[PDB]
Amino acid sequence: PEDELKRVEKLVKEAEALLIVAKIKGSKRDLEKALRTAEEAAREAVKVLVQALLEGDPEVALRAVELVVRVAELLLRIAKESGSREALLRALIVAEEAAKLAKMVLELAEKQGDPEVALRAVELVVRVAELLLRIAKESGSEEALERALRVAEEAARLAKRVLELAEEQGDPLVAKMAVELVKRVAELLERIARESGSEEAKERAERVREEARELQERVKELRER
Amino acid sequence: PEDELKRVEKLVKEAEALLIVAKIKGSKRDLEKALRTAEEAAREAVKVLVQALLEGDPEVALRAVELVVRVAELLLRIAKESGSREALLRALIVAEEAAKLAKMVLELAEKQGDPEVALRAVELVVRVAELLLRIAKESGSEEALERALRVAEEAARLAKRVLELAEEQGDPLVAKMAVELVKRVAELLERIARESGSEEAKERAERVREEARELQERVKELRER
Amino acid sequence: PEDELKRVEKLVKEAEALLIVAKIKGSKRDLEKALRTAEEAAREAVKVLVQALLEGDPEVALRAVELVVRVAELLLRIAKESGSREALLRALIVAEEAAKLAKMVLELAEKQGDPEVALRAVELVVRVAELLLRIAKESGSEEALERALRVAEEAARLAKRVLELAEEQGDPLVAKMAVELVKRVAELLERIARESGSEEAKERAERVREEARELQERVKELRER
Amino acid sequence: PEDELKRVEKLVKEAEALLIVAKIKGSKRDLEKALRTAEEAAREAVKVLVQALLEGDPEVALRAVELVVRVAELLLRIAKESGSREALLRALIVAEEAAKLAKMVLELAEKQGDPEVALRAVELVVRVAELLLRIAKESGSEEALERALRVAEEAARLAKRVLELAEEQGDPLVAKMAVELVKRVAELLERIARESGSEEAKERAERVREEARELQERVKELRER
Amino acid sequence: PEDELKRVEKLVKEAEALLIVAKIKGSKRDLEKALRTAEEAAREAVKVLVQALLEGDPEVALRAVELVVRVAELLLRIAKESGSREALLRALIVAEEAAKLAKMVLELAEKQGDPEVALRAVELVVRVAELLLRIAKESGSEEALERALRVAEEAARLAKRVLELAEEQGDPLVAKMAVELVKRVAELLERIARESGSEEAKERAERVREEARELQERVKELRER
Amino acid sequence: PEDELKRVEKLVKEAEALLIVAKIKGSKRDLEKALRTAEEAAREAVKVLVQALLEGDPEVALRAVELVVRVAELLLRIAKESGSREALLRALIVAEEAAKLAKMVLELAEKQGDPEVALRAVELVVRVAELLLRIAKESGSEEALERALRVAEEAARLAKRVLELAEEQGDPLVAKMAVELVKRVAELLERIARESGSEEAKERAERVREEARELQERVKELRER
Amino acid sequence: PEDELKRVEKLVKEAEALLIVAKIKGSKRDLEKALRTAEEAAREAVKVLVQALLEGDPEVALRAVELVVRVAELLLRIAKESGSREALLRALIVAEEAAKLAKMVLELAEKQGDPEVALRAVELVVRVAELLLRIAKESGSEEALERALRVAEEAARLAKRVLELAEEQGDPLVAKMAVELVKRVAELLERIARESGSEEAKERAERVREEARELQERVKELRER
Amino acid sequence: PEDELKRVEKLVKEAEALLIVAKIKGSKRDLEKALRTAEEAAREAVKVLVQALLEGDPEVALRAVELVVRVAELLLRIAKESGSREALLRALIVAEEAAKLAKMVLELAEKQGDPEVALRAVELVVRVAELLLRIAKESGSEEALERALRVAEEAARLAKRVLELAEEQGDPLVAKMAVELVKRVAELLERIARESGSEEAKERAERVREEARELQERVKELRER
Amino acid sequence: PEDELKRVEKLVKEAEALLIVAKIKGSKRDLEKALRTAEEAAREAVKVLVQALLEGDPEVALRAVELVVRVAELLLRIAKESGSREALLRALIVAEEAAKLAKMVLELAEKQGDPEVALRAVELVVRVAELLLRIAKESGSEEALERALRVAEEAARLAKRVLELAEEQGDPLVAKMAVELVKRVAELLERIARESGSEEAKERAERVREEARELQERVKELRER
Repeated sequence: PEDELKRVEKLVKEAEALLIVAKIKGSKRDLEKALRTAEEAAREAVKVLVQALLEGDPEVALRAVELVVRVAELLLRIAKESGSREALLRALIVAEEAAKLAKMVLELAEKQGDPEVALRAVELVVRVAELLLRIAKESGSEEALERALRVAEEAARLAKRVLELAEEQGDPLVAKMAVELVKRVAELLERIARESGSEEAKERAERVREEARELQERVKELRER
Repeated sequence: PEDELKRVEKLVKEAEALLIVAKIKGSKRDLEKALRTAEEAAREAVKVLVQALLEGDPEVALRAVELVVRVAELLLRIAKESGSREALLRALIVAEEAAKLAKMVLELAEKQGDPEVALRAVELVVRVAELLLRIAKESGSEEALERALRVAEEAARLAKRVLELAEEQGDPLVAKMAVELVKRVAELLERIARESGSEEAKERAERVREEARELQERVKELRER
Repeated sequence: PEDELKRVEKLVKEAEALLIVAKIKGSKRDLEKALRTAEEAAREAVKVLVQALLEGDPEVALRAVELVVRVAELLLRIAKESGSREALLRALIVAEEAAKLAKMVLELAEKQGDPEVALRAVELVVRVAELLLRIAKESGSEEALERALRVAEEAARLAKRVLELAEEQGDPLVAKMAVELVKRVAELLERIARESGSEEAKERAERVREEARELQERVKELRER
Repeated sequence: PEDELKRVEKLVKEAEALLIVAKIKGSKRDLEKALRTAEEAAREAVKVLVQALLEGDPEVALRAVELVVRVAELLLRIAKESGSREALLRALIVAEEAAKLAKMVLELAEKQGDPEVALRAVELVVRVAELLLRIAKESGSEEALERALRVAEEAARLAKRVLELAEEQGDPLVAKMAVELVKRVAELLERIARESGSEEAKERAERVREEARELQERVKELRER
Repeated sequence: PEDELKRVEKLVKEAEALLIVAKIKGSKRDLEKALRTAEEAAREAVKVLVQALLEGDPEVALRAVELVVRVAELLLRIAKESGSREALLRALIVAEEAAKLAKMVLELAEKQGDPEVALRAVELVVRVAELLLRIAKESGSEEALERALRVAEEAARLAKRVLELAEEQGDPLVAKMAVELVKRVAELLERIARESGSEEAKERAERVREEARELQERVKELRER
Repeated sequence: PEDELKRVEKLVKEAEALLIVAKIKGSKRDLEKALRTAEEAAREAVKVLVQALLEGDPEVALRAVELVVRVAELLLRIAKESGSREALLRALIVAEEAAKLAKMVLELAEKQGDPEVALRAVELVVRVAELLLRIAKESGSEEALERALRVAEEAARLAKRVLELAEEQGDPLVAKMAVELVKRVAELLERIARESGSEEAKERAERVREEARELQERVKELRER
Repeated sequence: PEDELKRVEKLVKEAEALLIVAKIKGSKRDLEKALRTAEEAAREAVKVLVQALLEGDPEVALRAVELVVRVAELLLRIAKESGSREALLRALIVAEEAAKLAKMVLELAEKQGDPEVALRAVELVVRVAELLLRIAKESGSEEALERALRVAEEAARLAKRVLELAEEQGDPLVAKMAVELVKRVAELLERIARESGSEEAKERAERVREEARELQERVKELRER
Repeated sequence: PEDELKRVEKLVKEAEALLIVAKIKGSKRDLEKALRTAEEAAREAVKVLVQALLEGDPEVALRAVELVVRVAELLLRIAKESGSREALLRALIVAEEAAKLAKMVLELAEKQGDPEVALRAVELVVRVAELLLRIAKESGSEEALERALRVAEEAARLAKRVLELAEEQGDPLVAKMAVELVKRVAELLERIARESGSEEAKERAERVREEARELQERVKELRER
Repeated sequence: PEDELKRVEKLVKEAEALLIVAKIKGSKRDLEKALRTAEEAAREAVKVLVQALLEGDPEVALRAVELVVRVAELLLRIAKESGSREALLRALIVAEEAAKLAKMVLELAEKQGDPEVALRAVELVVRVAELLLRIAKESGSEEALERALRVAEEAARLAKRVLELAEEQGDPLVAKMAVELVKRVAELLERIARESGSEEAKERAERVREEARELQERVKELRER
């Protein structure tokens, strides 16, 4: 609930402080206390979401996954400072964690039938795929790009899955609000080909642009009553 | 209540700011924060109205739907800026939302018997049908005009329904104040034929001008005691 | 109370402004904001009076009904400008409203026994019957004259009712101050026969001039102790 | 107690509101909610008094019967509005109820020996006999005058009964304060002969004026020590 | 205490208002609300004093009896207006009440030993005996003069009783301040012989002038150490 | 404290006003309100001092006793006007009161060791002994002269007692400032022999002039280090 | 604890009040209530200390014995007023009581090893020996001087005992802070020879001045490491 | 915020005062109070910035770093006075501190995307590199020049980093406004070769003039749409 | 915390007052209340610091030790007045106390790694060694000089210990800011040889000037990367 998230926002908020004083003072006692403090917020947030996925409260769930992403952003701002690989390699866990959790909220909407609550989740997954870029381009790491393609296709499979609800409930507009989402995916996967030059990026990006074109005026077939 | 609406007016008021600074600076970080901030106000307003439709407080309800319309006006001023289709296609949801809600207040007046409170609602629905024009003529979109005809006839069916209360309570003047409303509807539907040239607009506009003439000095039959 | 009326005088005062700028500029955005702003003052004034009819504060009540009449005068100055029938037909509601409310203050004086406070009310009702003339002669409407006769006889029934208090409390002079009021009524109803030529006006005006003559030196019978 | 009466004053206070808005709006949904709301206060007040007649707290009892009379005044202001006979005929029940209850407080004072608390009760009974006049003269009903004579003699029997306490306790002045009460009764019963011309009114009024004269300087016989 | 007396001064202060408006307007609804409002202050004042006689707070007691006398003065200004005998005969109760209470404070000083607080009480009793004159000479009533002699001797018995404390505590001056009080009593009782010509007044006035002379330089016998 | 004394100076200041208007108008309603108003200030001043003797604030105490003396001067200006013995005999109480209180401040200085604050007190006691003369010579009373000798020796015992502090603290000059005080006492007691011719005045005045000579260059024995 | 001492300071503070009003008014009802109220504080203070000697809280103990001494000072200010021997002879009990208790705190410090807390106690015992002088010189009593010598040597035995802790803990300065204490004792015992001329005072004072000289640079032998 | 900076400007403003009076009077008590007072402002300013880097308020951050530089200027004006090395060596800490902090604001702009707010920061870093010259040329110290090269290249790395935002947001002019900044850097590093003759200055200055020439009409490639 | 220090600054601030009035008036009641009041502040300050050494709040600790030094300065200004040895010998305890406490804050910085917070502590210890001079030169005492050498070497051992942190964290400048501190120590110990002529002062001062020279450009070895 609300008061349980305020503890997590506090733990997060108590960690940028330990970071900036560590950027000022150069101390490493504090990063080691910021990192270990951010990991708490990434572990105290799942304790919230897991209570809220049992109840039918997804509006609280999304306000927890939105925190877990702010921890992965945070844990990236540490690795740039320290240059370590034990903090950077923690953010790819919290980032996979917040993608494997956004899917778990989408599942909660399919039974409840809440496309506006299912679509907010897929945006969070795209914040993650757009985050792992910033980890991969900054660090130059390769194990992130392997995941950003994983997480990105893990969303294009869901925009299709969100569209199966709009078409089911006769809400033609969230479909449009989801078809245009796949455009924001296909634009992303192309960015994984431009930087990190290869063929799987261009290929997988090309598989999705057809899965965009698969989501044609098919959607327009519904509002003709 | 009052303090709960001030939070929504705040959220709205905190979004034109993010828009004008985004029109000045050209930033897209802020539209993405304005859009996502306007959607909150469109979701925090229903949380108000839904509390107020349970109570017998329609005077507060209309002060919430009047906010939800100001969000649809807002979300149109973003699409003109960005040129996106995920913001424009959000305003047609908030606009349908504020029509499907104004009807829900009219229902609350039929049991309470408040024609002055039922007639203010139908004006809000006409602000919506007059809004979707500005979306359809500006954008050139077609899925709005399909709705503006839907929402407009969804009001002419209610002006008749408001007249069934005046005639029931012996208030001959709100009937007049509603008969002349259908004239403001029929003038609107004609505008959907002038622009967006077709026959359904002219036809449906012609069905209503007869339903205006159906609402003849029928109303005058009542105040003859 | 006082500070609550200053909000209503403000709302009224903020509406002549929107009118004159609309007469200068010819804009119709402003009438639609003046009308909708005057209606507030006609609805925020009843919220005052209704609080004051519960308390024994009629001196505040009359300072509210005097505002509601200034709104009906206002809403007539709009219809002359726009030529609409949805503003003119709103003033006949506020005008009936301020007559159905002045009676409600007179009732408060009968229990308190305040003929000077009961007689000020009947003057307000005569300002209304004298107002609906200006609506009927200007517009040429007929539904006002049907009401001006209604409101006018709705006062001659009360001047008699005020006289039943003076005669009860041994205040021979307010009776005189009320008997001469019926003369101001009978002069009015004659004016509804001169213009709007008919027999009900002349008839009903003639029924009251006898009800004036019924209120003979009957009043003089009291101060002979 | 105090907080239990504030609920009843609230229920009463929540009913004049429903009445004035019903006099403004002309609605009948609200009278049917005011009447049914006043009856609550007439039933929630006996729940107070009955708790207070068991305890020796008559000062609270009189503050409850004073409410039940304000409900009978209220339920008369509805019948003048609606013109119904199911509200008017409810006020004669609450009015008999508040007379059959004032006697029940007088009984509580005879054992406690509180003439100042016994005399306040008989005033409440005279407010009732003076109320049923306003029901009988306004409505023209006859079943009230049958009760006003019943309730009025039901007080003249008690002023005598109050005098039997003053004479018992050597408080010569409350006797005077009660002997002069019977004068206020005899003046009342005469009023039931003047209006509602008959002989029982004049007769019963004449039986009491002798029972006034029976209460001669008999009272003066006591303070001669 | 202080805030509890401010409620009583308020109730008193809210009653001269109802009186002057009743002298202006001639209304009798207001006297009947002033009288019934003054009686409250005479009953809410004993609720104060009785709380303060239990505690050792006579300085608050005298500030309550001083109010109860201001109510008896008030209830005399009503009888001159109305001419009633149920208000005049209420003031002789509040006046006896404030004499039977001043004695009850004097008793509280004998145990505490406070002659300056015992002597202020006897002055209040003399304000009462000097008040009942104004009731008896104005009205011409006889039942007051029977009490003014009762209350006056009820003080001369106490000035002697106050002197038994000064002589006990070796405070020779309050004795003088009390011996000269009996002179103010004997002057009073003579006034009850001058007006209301009789022998008991002259006799009882003569019994006290010897009880003044009994209180000779007896008092001077003490300060010779 | 300061704001609490301003209430007492106000009460005093509100009493000379009532006196001068009573000397102009000759009214006795006002003396009876001035006397009873001065007694308040003599009773509200002890409430100050008693709060200040508990704290170590003698500078405030002397600013209260200086008020109580101004009330005894005041209450003498009334007795000259009225010629009463109940006001004159009140001033000898306030005058004894302000002597029995100045001693109570001197006691507070002995523990604090403040000879300059102890000597100001003895001056106040001499203002009292010099005041009772003006009461005794004006009135011709004898019970004052019995007190002026009491109060005067009640100071010569204290000038000796003040000298025991100067000699204790090695402040040779306040001793001189106190030895010369006894000269102002011995001059006073002689004045009580010149007027009011007797032997106790001359005797007691002669006992003190030796107690002056006892306070020889004894004081000079100290400053020889 | 703290809130339990505030009750004792209250009881003390409620007793100077009863004293000053008794010095003003001369009443003996109040001394008999002040004395009996001070004895409470002397008995409610031991109830505190005894709870605090069981715990290891001497900082609270000294804040209780400091109260018991303020009661012995108080009970001396009564005997000067009344002149009684049952109040004076109560202060020598509270004064012995606060010496027999200060020793009981010193014992608590020897086990805890707190010389700064042991030395504050011996100061309290010297406040007692310096108090019994003021009882003996004022009253002229002899049974106090027998105790002041008892209590004074009961401290010089403890300053030696405090020095055995400083020497044990290697805190050379509290020893100095205690050696100079014995000088404040020896100066005291000499004062018991100057006044109350005898040989035991001079003798016992001379035994201690050698026990001062016994406490030579013996103390200086320690800080030579 | 604003009121928190006014405390820091006050602390600064309270330190030039202590300096000028120390230059007048020659006192060293005041430098030791000015230095220790300037260090507060350098420590109370980071407490501001650190609160403002958490919020998105860089406009306040730059108004704090601008203070910290005014303290380093101040702490240089002390070392010229005293000639000490503990004040001069404090200014190189506050100067490094205000460079390590300006970078921390630039980081805040990269996420917000505010090139005008990122470029103001790099100017502050150049005020620092231009300050350490005045420390190095005045004092002749070498440990400053080692830092001025550190801080100067720590800016040329950021002007490039600012240009990566302009090129990202399509703001071609702030790039120009940053390319010309590197010219102000390269001119500076040359000044570190002219004075303090060496090769690293000339070398590092030459590495940057090529990094200026690297920032060619590359910038002009963008505004060709 | 802050509000807990304001109580200690109050206790201190309430003691200079008692001193100046004691220098004016010459009273010894007040020194005995100032001394005993300063000792409170020296004992209420450790209660703060001890709470703050448990938390990681050294910024509050230094604001407490800075108070305890202001008490040792205060307790020296008393001994000059009284000439006592029980106040002077209390200041050497508070002065050792504030040195044994500054070390306890330095310990808190070694675990936190805060050289700027560790160096402020050693300055406080040098304020103490510079204070005991003013005690030793003024009084001429020898037991202070034994401590000033103890406290002074107790700092030169810590400046070395502070340098072990700078060298550990790569902060070359606080080392300089600490190396120059030992110069301020060696200058001090020489002052203990100039006055108080001996060889241990010159010797120990000479041991430290070599420990200054031990802290050579050793520090310069670090910033060569």
